[PDB]
Amino acid sequence: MDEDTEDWETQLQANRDEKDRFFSEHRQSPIPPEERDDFDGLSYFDPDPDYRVEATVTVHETPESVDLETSDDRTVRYLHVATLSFDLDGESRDLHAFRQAADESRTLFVPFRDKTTGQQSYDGGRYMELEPDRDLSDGDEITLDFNLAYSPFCAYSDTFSCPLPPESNWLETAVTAGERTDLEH
Repeated sequence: MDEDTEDWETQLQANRDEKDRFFSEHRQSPIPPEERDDFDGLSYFDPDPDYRVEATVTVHETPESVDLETSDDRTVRYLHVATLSFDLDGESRDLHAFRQAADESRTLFVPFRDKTTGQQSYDGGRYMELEPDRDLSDGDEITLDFNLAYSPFCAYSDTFSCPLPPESNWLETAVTAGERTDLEH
């Protein structure tokens, strides 16, 4: 574990830092004027290896059109290129990996709606983004860090039409890692 996980920390000190300034410098803060009045940051779970899981990539050769959110006050069509099957909470869970049109910036966007959605966290789901070492094909593996699941633009700003996640990525388990986010302030 320690061999790949020290490298997971190498990518992570850069990860949390570049994602933070994606929400601050790249795009202006999606966190409401009301919310960020007391709070300041991309709502972030603290690095937890138990919510760092391993999944087998199942790549679909003919991708369907799935509307998900972007960082540009907009909603954009993604293509269903993969499904990531892993173990979590005593059974095999699956999360579908999409990318807008013909992405090669490694930017895989996976939604997962769990038990903390609208309870221990804000409603809409928990949204997670992977950028692997390479491009994934049927048979590859990929690491799903739910402990790095980001604050979605939709759940914070109602001016974003919220993504449309398939029934298959709805997880019947709680993802509690690091700090939470109190929607009921």
